[PDB]
Amino acid sequence: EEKEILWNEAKAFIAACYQELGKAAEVKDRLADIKSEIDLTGSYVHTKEELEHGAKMAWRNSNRCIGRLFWNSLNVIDRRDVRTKEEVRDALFHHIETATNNGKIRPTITIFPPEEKGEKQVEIWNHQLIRYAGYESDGERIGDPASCSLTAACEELGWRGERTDFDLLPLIFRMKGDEQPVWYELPRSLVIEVPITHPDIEAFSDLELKWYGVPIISDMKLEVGGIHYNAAPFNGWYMGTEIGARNLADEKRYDKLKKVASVIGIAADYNTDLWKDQALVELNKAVLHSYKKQGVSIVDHHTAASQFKRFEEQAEEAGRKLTGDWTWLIPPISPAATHIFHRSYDNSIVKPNYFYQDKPYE
Amino acid sequence: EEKEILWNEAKAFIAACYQELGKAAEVKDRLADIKSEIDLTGSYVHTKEELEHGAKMAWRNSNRCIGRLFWNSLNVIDRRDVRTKEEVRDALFHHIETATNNGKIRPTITIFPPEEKGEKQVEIWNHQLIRYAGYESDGERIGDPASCSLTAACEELGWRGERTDFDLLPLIFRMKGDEQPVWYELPRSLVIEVPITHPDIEAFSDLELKWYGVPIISDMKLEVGGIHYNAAPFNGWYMGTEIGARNLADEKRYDKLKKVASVIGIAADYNTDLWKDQALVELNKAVLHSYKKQGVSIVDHHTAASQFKRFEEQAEEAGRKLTGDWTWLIPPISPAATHIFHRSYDNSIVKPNYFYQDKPYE
Ligand code: HEM
Ligand code: HEM
Ligand SMILES: Cc1cc(N)nc(CCCCCO[C@H]2CNC[C@H]2Cc2cc(C)cc(N)n2)c1
Ligand SMILES: Cc1cc(N)nc(CCCCCO[C@H]2CNC[C@H]2Cc2cc(C)cc(N)n2)c1
Ligand SMILES: C[C@H](O)[C@H](O)[C@H]1CNc2nc(N)[nH]c(=O)c2N1
Ligand SMILES: C[C@H](O)[C@H](O)[C@H]1CNc2nc(N)[nH]c(=O)c2N1
Ligand SMILES: [Cl-]
Ligand SMILES: [Cl-]
Repeated sequence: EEKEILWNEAKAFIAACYQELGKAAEVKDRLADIKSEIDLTGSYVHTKEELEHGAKMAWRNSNRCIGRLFWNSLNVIDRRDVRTKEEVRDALFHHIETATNNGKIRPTITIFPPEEKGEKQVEIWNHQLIRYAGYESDGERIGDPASCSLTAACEELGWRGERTDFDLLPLIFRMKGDEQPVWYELPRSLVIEVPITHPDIEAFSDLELKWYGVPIISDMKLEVGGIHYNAAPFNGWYMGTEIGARNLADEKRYDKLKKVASVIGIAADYNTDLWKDQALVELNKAVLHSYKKQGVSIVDHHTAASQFKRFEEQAEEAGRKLTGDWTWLIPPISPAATHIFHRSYDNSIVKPNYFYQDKPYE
Repeated sequence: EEKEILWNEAKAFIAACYQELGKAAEVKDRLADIKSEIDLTGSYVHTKEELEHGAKMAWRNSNRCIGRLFWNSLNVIDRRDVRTKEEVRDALFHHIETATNNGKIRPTITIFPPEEKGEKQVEIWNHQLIRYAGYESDGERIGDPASCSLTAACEELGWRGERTDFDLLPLIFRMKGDEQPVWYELPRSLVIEVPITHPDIEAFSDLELKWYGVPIISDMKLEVGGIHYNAAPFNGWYMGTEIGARNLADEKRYDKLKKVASVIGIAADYNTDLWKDQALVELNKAVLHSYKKQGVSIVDHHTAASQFKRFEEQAEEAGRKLTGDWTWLIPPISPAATHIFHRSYDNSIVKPNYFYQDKPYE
């Protein structure tokens, strides 16, 4: 059934992909070659055109993503040729550099060799390529609590964090055949960070907040035509609310709202004063202002939602069904001020797509 | 099958209701009487205890409602005895007066005779007992656009609005047997309104905003044990966001955000300034402040969510499954700052409950 699962997905993908590429006539012949290769090898190999378009379709099908308007301009890097951990590291270093692009972020995905017998060739441990470490012991919380388990795993492997609130985690990944992953410190010259200041409130810098420039998801599986690319890190630029309303604001993350309240000079004593809402707004203004000032790409949730409306319109104009997860698409701030809040979305899974997979640690 | 639908719902309801009331032993006998009455009369009649508890269960089961902690203190008024339009009017007038309670709002439901053969005895046309009229003609929008169709229906029937932005709609309802509904102007001495001022910003009063004190939903059907109470208006007190983030803020309602932006002295030119978010917050602070100052009950979304958490805890402690609609339970402002945002809810329909029904007009 597994090989049958493969061939069925291949048939569906090649048909769709080639139709979109105006290569419909070449489907019959290509499917034959694939059919044979599966019979002989137990799998098949994507052409570079299929791989690139597959990765683009996969972004297009990501129900939780508000930024899908730009699916067709995804920059795809084909690293199916890597065999060594040095090559994997260098490819990850390169992805960070080219995606960052001096602040003018390029949505990029780097694609590593796919699973074979469900057997990974490269197993990435990071959730994102750039993220801050987290610590908890003896009442003291330091850094990003969402990073606590990975951080402790890294520190098993001989890495030691400086225990600032913003330690950059090393890259950590395991090669097929090795029992233990390896880790490499990120070159700081590769990592753009943005200090959070406020356009009007000078004391905001007293909070000494910052965030990294580029979110590069490295823990999802890209599935294209029955082929499982478990190692395929991808990035966009941030929507401000991800940083201001969640990473910095959540009680189980950096939990900064009371401190924000204090520096903007409002009491944090009464629910009816809406101090949390006010703090959220100013913190989010600060995030957008700070990124813009440093020349690092970012989008506000209003512009993003307007782009998403265009994505919806394009979909219908092209005759593609639109799928979406309403619960993730709405921004965590002023959701009812976007059109997304006022309609519904079909949450069906369409492939190609990006999927969660089990962590290799804890 | 219809009578069978009735008996099945009756069996389920009486069992559950009596179990909760510690009247389990009396189920067998009561179900017999009901079984007979259905055979003979084509329906059955609730005892006052069943009716009251049914209405309370129905609130408890309302998946979209954040304010369910107080389900068991619902004030139930039994008006199954009304036969005339004067009695219906007087009962509606009374509901407004006793629910308002000089600003100290009492969650109340008044229950009118139920449908018979699916035939209504009393057909209420209002969406809420107190609501503002809406007009649209020749480019000019006046009042609440959500009221446009009902307003035009009222004006067919000989009513004429003053065409301020806050005309109180008359009560409008039809009696079984009459071809046309009747309407009655609301006595203004019965209707508490709150002028919207801001605690810090004196110019906010220049907007000349107000809202009514008590939301009294009059267009839903209460269903209890297979009995359809189509006319059963109910009220709570407002959560501020309903007024500040929707009624006054929505583009398709009062659309006040630009005016709010101007009076609080911020530009409304750039998405990245988050002026809509800031305007939303100040408008919502104003709403809470204004209601509190006038001694009219209201709750902020933070306190409401804290109460809902207690509702969740009570449910589990009492062994009842909890049902909820995540998409309605999250507040439209700072949703991720409430616990609701961070969990999921089962959206199953449990009866008794309140249901939408078709409008009698347009
Ligand atoms: C170009 C800028 C982009 C923006 C502004 C953007 C925005 C977002 C946002 C706000 C989320 C919600 C995540 C959260 O709530 O934590 C999201 C989720 C997601 N985005 Fe995008 N995105 C972008 C590019 C991309 C790219 C390039 C891909 C992949 C090729 C992608 C795939 C996804 C996926 C798979 C999710 C769901 C992740 C999960 O379930 O954990 N997005 N996006
Ligand atoms: C005591 C104060 C109450 C508060 C603060 C409250 C709060 C809310 C809120 C915020 C909503 C969402 C409505 C919207 O988004 O427009 C809602 C919906 C609802 N509430 Fe409550 N509520 C209260 C009392 C009641 C009572 C007394 C009942 C009935 C006995 C009730 C039944 C419902 C129902 C049925 C809905 C959904 C209405 C619909 O689908 O249109 N609530 N409530
Ligand atoms: C590509 C991209 C662009 C952009 N602007 N923003 C993003 C954000 C990606 C969000 C992924 C992080 O999600 C975490 C934090 N909220 C829920 C949780 C979801 C999750 C769980 C697991 C097990 C893995 C995973 N990758 N993601 C990604
Ligand atoms: C009892 C109560 C207390 C409280 N604090 N708030 C409420 C608000 C009730 C909301 C009902 C109004 O809902 C309208 C506006 N948003 C969606 C729409 C839903 C709707 C549609 C229809 C056809 C009928 C109806 N009653 N409700 C009710
Ligand atoms: C139908 C569509 O999901 C719509 O935007 C919903 C979303 N959640 C909501 N939540 C509440 N409380 N009230 C509403 O009117 C709506 N509207
Ligand atoms: C799982 C639960 O619904 C949770 O609160 C969701 C809600 N919507 C979300 N939406 C976004 N964009 N990101 C998230 O992490 C979540 N979390
Ligand atoms: Cl992030
Ligand atoms: Cl309302």
